[PDB]
Amino acid sequence: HHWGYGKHNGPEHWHKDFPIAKGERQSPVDIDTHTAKYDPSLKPLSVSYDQATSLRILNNGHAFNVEFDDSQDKAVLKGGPLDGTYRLIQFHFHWGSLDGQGSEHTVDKKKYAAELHLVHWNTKYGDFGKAVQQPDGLAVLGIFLKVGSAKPGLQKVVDVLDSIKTKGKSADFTNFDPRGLLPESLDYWTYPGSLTTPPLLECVTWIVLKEPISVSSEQVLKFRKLNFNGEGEPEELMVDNWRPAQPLKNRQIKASFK
Ligand SMILES: NS(=O)(=O)c1ccc(NC(=O)Nc2cccc([N+](=O)[O-])c2)cc1
Ligand SMILES: [Zn+2]
Repeated sequence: HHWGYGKHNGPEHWHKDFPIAKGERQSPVDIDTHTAKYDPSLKPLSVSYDQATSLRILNNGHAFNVEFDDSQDKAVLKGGPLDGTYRLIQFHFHWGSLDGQGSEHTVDKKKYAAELHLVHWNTKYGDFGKAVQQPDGLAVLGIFLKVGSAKPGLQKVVDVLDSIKTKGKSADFTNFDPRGLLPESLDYWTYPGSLTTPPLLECVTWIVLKEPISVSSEQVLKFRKLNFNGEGEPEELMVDNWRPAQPLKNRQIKASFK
């Protein structure tokens, strides 16, 4: 509630409340494409979202989350580097004030305009709160966004943002199909990392897709009209809610493709 993305509470301050900010497996990272190792034993990713049940969209003061019913195996991620079944609980984005920045992961130091995170937790741990305490508790599928053509599957999200302008606002958001947010290819890089916001827990297997999706200038402009603040507090536009790349330290990024 103290932390954020401003000059006085931004990523460079987080370590004072959350010392794991300087830990051994922090995210995001830069993905050096020439140094990533193809790993022929990585299985294809299995994204099974056909029974997904979205419930609600919420402005939480740092981003907006579209939440799903995760009380049964309705939308799950399996395969790739993962063992077992991971259930979709929410997705959200990080984005910039300018098209030239906004993603958390970078690719050969390149920043994308935004980055989508589809967050899943390992069902062997029973619930999300237990999963985040485990080194293999979460799998987050990260997808880069660049500005170009509109993404039709994103539009329903863009159109509800006026109803959740400020922190703490939520709206019903049922029957949304997250398959409309995926690129054509599921080729990916993978490495062990962390949540990219406090509490920065080191519980995530990151799976970052090689192929970005394109969204229109009008779509990302609507992201930038959201507010970090609550209604009746001074207006601060919700932009640049991304953490910069952290040191790779003792990790190797693996690639599913060559
Ligand atoms: N930026 S990220 O590393 O992908 C990230 C992913 C997940 C979280 N945390 C949550 O999803 N927390 C949470 C906790 C309770 C309930 C729900 N939810 O219903 O969406 C979500 C923080 C950062
Ligand atoms: Zn995120």
